[PDB]
Amino acid sequence: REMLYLNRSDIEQAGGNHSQVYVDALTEALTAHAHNDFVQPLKPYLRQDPENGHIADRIIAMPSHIGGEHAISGIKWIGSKHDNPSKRNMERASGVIILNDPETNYPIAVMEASLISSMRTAAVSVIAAKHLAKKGFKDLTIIGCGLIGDKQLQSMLEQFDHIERVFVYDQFSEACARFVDRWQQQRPEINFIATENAKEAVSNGEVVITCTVTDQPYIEYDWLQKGAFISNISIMDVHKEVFIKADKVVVDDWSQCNREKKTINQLVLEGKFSKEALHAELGQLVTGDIPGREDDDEIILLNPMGMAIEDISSAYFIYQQAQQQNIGTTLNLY
Amino acid sequence: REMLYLNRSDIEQAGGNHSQVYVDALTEALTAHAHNDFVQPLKPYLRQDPENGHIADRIIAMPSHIGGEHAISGIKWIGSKHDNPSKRNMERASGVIILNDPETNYPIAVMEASLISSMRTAAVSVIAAKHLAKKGFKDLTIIGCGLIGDKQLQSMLEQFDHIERVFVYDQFSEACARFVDRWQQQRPEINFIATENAKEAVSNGEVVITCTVTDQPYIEYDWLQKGAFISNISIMDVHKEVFIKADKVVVDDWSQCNREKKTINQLVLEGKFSKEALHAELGQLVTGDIPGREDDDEIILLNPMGMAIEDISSAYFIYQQAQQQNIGTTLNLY
Ligand SMILES: NC(=O)c1ccc[n+]([C@@H]2O[C@H](COP(=O)([O-])OP(=O)(O)OC[C@H]3O[C@@H](n4cnc5c(N)ncnc54)[C@H](O)[C@@H]3O)[C@@H](O)[C@H]2O)c1
Ligand SMILES: NC(=O)c1ccc[n+]([C@@H]2O[C@H](COP(=O)([O-])OP(=O)(O)OC[C@H]3O[C@@H](n4cnc5c(N)ncnc54)[C@H](O)[C@@H]3O)[C@@H](O)[C@H]2O)c1
Repeated sequence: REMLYLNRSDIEQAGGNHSQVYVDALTEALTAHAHNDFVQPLKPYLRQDPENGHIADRIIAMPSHIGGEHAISGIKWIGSKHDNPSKRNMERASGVIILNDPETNYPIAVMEASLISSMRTAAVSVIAAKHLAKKGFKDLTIIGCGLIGDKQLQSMLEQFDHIERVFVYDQFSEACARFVDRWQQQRPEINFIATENAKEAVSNGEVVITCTVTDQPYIEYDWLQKGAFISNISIMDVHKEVFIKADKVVVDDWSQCNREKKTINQLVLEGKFSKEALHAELGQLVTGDIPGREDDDEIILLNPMGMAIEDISSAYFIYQQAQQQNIGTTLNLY
Repeated sequence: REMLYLNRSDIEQAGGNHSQVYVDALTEALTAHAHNDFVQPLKPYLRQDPENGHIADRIIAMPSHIGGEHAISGIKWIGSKHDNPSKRNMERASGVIILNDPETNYPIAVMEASLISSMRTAAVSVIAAKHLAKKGFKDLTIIGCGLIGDKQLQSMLEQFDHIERVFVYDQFSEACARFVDRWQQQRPEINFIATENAKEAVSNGEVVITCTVTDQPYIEYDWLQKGAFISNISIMDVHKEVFIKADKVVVDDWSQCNREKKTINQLVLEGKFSKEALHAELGQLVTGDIPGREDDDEIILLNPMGMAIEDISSAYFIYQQAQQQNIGTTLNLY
């Protein structure tokens, strides 16, 4: 019995370094989600300090099974220390994805997780923007210049050739400076603007993507242009009023969002939100059960907690491409 | 950044093939358990058929962190298909353990899981028997001749040189036959008896270990000799009356046992059991907070759901031994 090991370099070589593989994988997984052909138990958070602990110091286990023609199971096991970049010069998040053959349940692949996690999260923004952003939008905003922001930006630019300007803000000015400098050279024909505050960045974006590590909301509803689509990838950035005031609120998975201690659950627990109030789950937009944007004045909020089936589908596509190209290291289980 | 990969062969070479490493690792982990120096979120079960599914068709995620001098985090991700041995000639269970450095949360080891899982489960029986079995017990019973039974038997014989006879039963006669034949040659001075039914095996054991895959209890209280210690490793074998009638009931972890849909929770939900009724958690016996066996007429039941800290502590000890011996395959994460 063997397993394929794919490090981040191997993942890049097998196509994991381009958005399209993730967009393809997620369109499939989200269709399976809409058709309920998956299983996704709740994610446990392992924290060393469940009391007295930074919200981004954790390891999350994210198991899932996707059914269908090419059923697959697996887990993403993804750790985080808020401190890693500033104190250790290391990426915040790290970890592994294990894929399992659903016939036998045996593990068949062990793969590095963080590039795939970041790219599938960027693909979530792409697919949602296809349904929820103004068609042909020109102005993109990125808040937070870490690995998630970098990939969000890369993928949007790969997937939307009409983007003209990119407003970028980070609380840490130097991170923003270097981020825009790097990108300005990567893409000379797009105009990147390092902004002075978040309000300037948010106010000027037709699509706004949050990519920070914060536990306190700063994005106000009146910052948002009519017609804006906000992909709230880092979840906590957005004031509650935005959930209430947006014309349409979309999540990836309601049961995961309407979960004890979370923003949506809190509005629900008060009498300020419900499932009736929710516009769609993302998969329902992909499959066409529910329409997306219907006019260009609508302000639309996506609040995606992240779903294990996204990681597992992404990793499975990449595993397959790697096997096709004989990329990776064959390990024996026994 | 690197991780050590240890396949089952590497684990054996690093000492993982002898009970003592597991006994040492678990004595440590169970002391940390008694002192509450750990974190162990509830295990999710991923099942393809949560409705219409065999109870042993699943993959379980088992994360934990152990504190102390050599704090460690990790996860056991362990799959099962009941069908694997009979239909595919494959071991029922399989999987991987990932170890994580708690300073950065980065993964540092990827290890095969099933030998370690089976051995740490055998160590649970050893440690409990040290506290709960009649001193110098001569007659051991094993029900179920798969990998768990094999390791339970190996470890008991390694750890208790006074065992004279071993009664063995399996529902599948041929499995029992070959099991005792193999062992009789491995240990010519011990007497192995293949029994005709479970009652004969259970009735004749001073320590009884359950190692089957069943969802229906068959072990009756009146089968048990006064003085017996039952290590109910496969959980479902034991009739409810035994929980009620045993002089002392011990679990590994109450919060895990007193969990919705489980035997103990059910007796609790009725008014037939409580935490007051429970004799000890295993760690409390190890640390001496609560006495073990106090006389030789007591009938004692251990009901251990299995704890992630056992796997993680075991894997960590083995990882360390392997590094000391330069065993295993160095992988690059990136
Ligand atoms: N929704 C999802 O499925 C999903 C998936 C993966 C990651 N995430 C989230 O993405 C976020 C970004 O992760 P990352 O790995 O890039 O982190 P990172 O540490 O690499 O970068 C975070 C960046 O945000 C900046 N920042 C922090 N607080 C800020 C604030 N209040 N305003 C402006 N800038 C701020 C930091 O200076 C840093 O440059 C994390 O919160 C992570 O949990 C969400
Ligand atoms: N408590 C714990 O922490 C823990 C840890 C690991 C495994 N387990 C449990 O150990 C059990 C044994 O696992 P395994 O990997 O050896 O399985 P396996 O399939 O290798 O073997 C099970 C054996 O039991 C026999 N059997 C099945 N039903 C029986 C019955 N009703 N009476 C008598 N014999 C019967 C089978 O013929 C087979 O030989 C599993 O139920 C597993 O969930 C418990």
